Amino acid sequence: AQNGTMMQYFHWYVPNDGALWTQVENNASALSDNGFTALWLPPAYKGAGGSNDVGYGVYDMYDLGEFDQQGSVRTKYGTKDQYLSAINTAHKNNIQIYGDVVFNHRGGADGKSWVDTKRVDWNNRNIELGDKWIEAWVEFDFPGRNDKYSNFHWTWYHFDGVDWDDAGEEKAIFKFKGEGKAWDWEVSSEKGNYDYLMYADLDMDHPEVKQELKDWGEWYINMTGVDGFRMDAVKHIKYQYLQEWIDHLRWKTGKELFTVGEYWNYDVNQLHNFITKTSGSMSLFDAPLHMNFYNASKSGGSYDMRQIMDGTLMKDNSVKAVTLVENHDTQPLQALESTVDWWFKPLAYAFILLREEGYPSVFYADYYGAQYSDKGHDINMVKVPYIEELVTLRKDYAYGKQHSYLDHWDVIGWTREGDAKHPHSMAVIMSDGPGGSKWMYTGKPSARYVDKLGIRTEEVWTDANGWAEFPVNGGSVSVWVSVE
Ligand SMILES: [Ca+2]
Ligand SMILES: [Ca+2]
Ligand SMILES: [Ca+2]
Ligand code: NA
Repeated sequence: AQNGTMMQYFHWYVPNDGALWTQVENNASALSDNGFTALWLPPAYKGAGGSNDVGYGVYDMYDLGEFDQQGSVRTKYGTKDQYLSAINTAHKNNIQIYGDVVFNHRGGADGKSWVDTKRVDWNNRNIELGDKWIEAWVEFDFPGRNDKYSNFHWTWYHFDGVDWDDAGEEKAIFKFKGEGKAWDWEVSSEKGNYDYLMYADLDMDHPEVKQELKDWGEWYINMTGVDGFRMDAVKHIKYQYLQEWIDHLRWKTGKELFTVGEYWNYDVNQLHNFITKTSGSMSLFDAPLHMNFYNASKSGGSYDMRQIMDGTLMKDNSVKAVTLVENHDTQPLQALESTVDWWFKPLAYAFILLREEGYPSVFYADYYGAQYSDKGHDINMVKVPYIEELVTLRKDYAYGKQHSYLDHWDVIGWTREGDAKHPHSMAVIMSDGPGGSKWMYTGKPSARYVDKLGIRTEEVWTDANGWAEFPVNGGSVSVWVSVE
């Protein structure tokens, strides 16, 4: 019935105070009222960085902040009990939970082992540079967990490679040798073969790894009650195994288990290839759309708004698109920083929230604002104007057939006819440059429209044929709504 709306409920620089799960539980009610129906939460298990780990330095995925490992019992975000209680409170408020799943690598090993390896080139991992015996951090036993839930132990042959030799003290990519040992395929062919990223790289061709990740996945579903998954770093993970894994869990549990992968590349054709090679078993974040928004926001009005959707999953395959404006990899001070200019974000959010295409995601730092410091640089991410109102507008009014007018280089818009449970009409209009107006068809005859954002104060009426001329301020967005 209701439009689905997800939120990335974290960012990179959340404080290390063990409070995020408590904050989920305390805000679930308010978030549901706004219109959020699902939260993507950060990796909930213990990382190599201890409580400082954002979660991607994954060490023990069976330790949800329950065991004394890597310097604390809790994770960055709280304890295991707080996690389960937050998920339960989300469910009572009609909010689903997508858990972040980090399968590419493991870090923070309990011990090192001598491994016979081939050094490979950083920029082409198929170029071999010489054999070397190394000491690799690849023994994972989780002694603080004492075999609760699982006695599985990771050793060298579960991994394809590392980037650190502890004996010779050399940083280089060392590919493990052995019968059947190779970089996995298919993965991104960037850098020749992009299987290797960081820490100890999982060998997705090893039978014991393939089974262990399935075992953990069923345990995690039954332990936590999560409703689906956000898959980390999928361009570095054997595509066929990712499909194998989610296919298995959907079959074993009978649950829908909505899944979205992070394939972070701005050429949509690499994302299309991933979706083809995984048989459409998961959505992907619309990374190319973020870069369209970034470019438009830095263009001073000169961006061709007719093309704001071009080369995106939102356009090419919208039922596999999780749309977004910003995330923890693009926010300020991160390696892949490309932060959308603040002035444009109300437009970008109105675009992903009020268009019929795709499954929109709101960024925590955009919804709440965020202040932080790193490397001596102080960052102030200001809450996006109208962000709560736009989420409400999606919840209550953006329904029914859509008529699109991406037909001018500044002024674009679209209309939504409404449906039976939501019998209101809407016309969205925005401009990245000077203001203007556009004739658009809503299909609602002789009806009164007002700007639910309160920027334009006049009334707009359709004629007897459902057509009206809607106005918009420069560098702005208006959301015209004719309630029933
Ligand atoms: Ca392999
Ligand atoms: Ca990999
Ligand atoms: Ca323009
Ligand atoms: Na691998």
